[PDB]
Amino acid sequence: RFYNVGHLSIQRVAVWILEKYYHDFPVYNPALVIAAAARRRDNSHNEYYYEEAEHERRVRKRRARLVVAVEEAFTHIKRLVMDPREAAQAIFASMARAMQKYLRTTKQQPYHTMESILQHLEFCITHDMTPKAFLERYLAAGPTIQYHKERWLAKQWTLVSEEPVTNGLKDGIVFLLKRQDFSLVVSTKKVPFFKLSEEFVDPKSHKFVMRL
Amino acid sequence: RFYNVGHLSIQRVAVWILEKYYHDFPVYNPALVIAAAARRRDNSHNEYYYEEAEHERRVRKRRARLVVAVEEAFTHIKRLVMDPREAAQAIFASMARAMQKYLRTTKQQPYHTMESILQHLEFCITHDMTPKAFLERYLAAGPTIQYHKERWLAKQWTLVSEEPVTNGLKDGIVFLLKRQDFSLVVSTKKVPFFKLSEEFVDPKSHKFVMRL
Repeated sequence: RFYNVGHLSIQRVAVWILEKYYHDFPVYNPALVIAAAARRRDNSHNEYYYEEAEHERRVRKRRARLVVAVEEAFTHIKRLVMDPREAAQAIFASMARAMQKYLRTTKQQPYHTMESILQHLEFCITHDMTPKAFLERYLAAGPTIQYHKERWLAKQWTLVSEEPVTNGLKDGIVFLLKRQDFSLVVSTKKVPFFKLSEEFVDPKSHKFVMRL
Repeated sequence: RFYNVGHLSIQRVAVWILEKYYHDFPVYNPALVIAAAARRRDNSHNEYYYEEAEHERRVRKRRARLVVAVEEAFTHIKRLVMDPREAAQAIFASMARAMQKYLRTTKQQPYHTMESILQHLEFCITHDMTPKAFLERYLAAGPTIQYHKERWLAKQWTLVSEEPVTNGLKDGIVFLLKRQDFSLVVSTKKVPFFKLSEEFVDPKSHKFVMRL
């Protein structure tokens, strides 16, 4: 993601980018002579292409199964005795398998526990949220803050900067925001000086003709 | 191919099968712990499937290009001065590239020389044969006698028989008809004894009702 930022020090910029990260980027899912060798590889079976197509196809199939399952599940209850928690638990049975299989095919097992899915079912059916407003949480990757607090690890960011971090940004400052697994590479580019000119066009001067 | 044959000796049966071969089978185109290893292979990328699909797709594409090219080529002349040979040579230019590329993608280069294709163009345009009646020779593999006489090699058949070849056929006689490259395995099975029974049905006795 690209951002615009004013005159902040590199550490304040780091905190700013972290405040942006937990809702901008998708959540980090870790589960997701020489020229002659390159030429030999390029002239081989494009295995990655067909594996990607097959994976996208089976993800679409599991997504369709999940959409149908969640539509049926939410049709298995009416708004009107039974509490929203009991209703979520009663409609989760008709969708637990499809939900689990879609979370497995998209590598989303540790993000969504049965307890969190029940809490979110209760949330949705409490707030008149349709099956699609329920599945918006599970179909896409979603950003970090959407998940459990043990996956945020906000107290474990490291600011790796070639320049001292108390000095503000300038054109070309690159710095890392490292966690245990990934890192945020931040490259700075000064917003260029703009020279606007004013041109006047008469709104009546627009006159068109037939051909081409 | 399966055939029915009467009481012939194995060598006469061999000659009979050879007389059938040159117009029945397609022409021979040569250009066309352990269980753990099998399990490891079966759980790998199905490379042959996607290569076969890609080959069939590019063969269909070259076939479409060739159909269009031959339609245009035959439209480049009228029946009504110019001889059929000169007309074949004049319409071969607008289709030579597509014909060559289709013969390359289907591994049919040595079967069809430019001279034979010109002779067959002359033949077709002489006999009012449409572009599809022209392409029937080139789109499919076609049997052996359809080609040049140097690819028949009828004087180079070897009769490999476990039994003496002067004795007639019986149930289970297997024999080979070997050429330099391939071989015709011939397995004999006696046509079984049939016991017909006669049942009479009244053509007026057919009476039907509504449900199921």
